[PDB]
Amino acid sequence: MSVEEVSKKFEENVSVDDTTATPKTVLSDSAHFDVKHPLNTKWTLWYTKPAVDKSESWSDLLRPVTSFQTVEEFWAIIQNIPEPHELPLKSDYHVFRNDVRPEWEDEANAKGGKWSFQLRGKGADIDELWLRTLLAVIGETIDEDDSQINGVVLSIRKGGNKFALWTKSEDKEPLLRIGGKFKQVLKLTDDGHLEFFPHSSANGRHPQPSITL
Ligand SMILES: C[n+]1cn([C@@H]2O[C@H](COP(=O)(O)OP(=O)(O)O)[C@@H](O)[C@H]2O)c2nc(N)[nH]c(=O)c21
Repeated sequence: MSVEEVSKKFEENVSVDDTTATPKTVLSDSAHFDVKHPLNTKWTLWYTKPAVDKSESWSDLLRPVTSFQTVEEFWAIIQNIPEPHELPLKSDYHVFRNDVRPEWEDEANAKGGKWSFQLRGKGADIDELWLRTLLAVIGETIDEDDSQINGVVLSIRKGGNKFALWTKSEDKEPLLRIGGKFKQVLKLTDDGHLEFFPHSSANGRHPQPSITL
């Protein structure tokens, strides 16, 4: 049947009196201190190889997979080093979960924006350094980025690599600042080429995005 005592314990007023609940905790556990593979966030791994969506479906190509809180897995997609000008270009990798993670169609819905960077000059080893910065930004206890952002993405094209950074809402202010740096990490210079667009682009780009080098 349904039976419940009648005592109730309402006596935990500690708004500004420090957490006196020292000996009384719900879970005194905090491993953390990893940085050896497992970071501290959840991020799925959806990468797109083909592009037959023309007749198939952008969702029929994109392969959603590896969803962990470490770096070994993400490093795996890089282990193939197909991004640094090693694959059939037109590539598109995506990993995230912090605040959103539905897809470029809603990852912007996350309430952040989509920073892209179209590279032309070939370096043969640029997608490895820019990735270590994206895959690490997810968490890697880096702070100052794995919390204000929501997810990242990567995509190559005919002689035109293109990466994507999906913020969670940090505001374009800190983006025009980050994008600027992330724009150089690509090791470019021909014209600081790059693209700045808020979710408003993946859902009705009525207003203006940000810029496009
Ligand atoms: C990431 N993403 C890409 N596409 C489509 O895939 C096409 C890619 O064409 P593109 O802009 O030349 O990039 P790519 O060929 O290197 O991928 C675009 O026209 C997009 O509309 C997508 N379409 C949907 N619905 N959702 C997504 O998340 C998504």
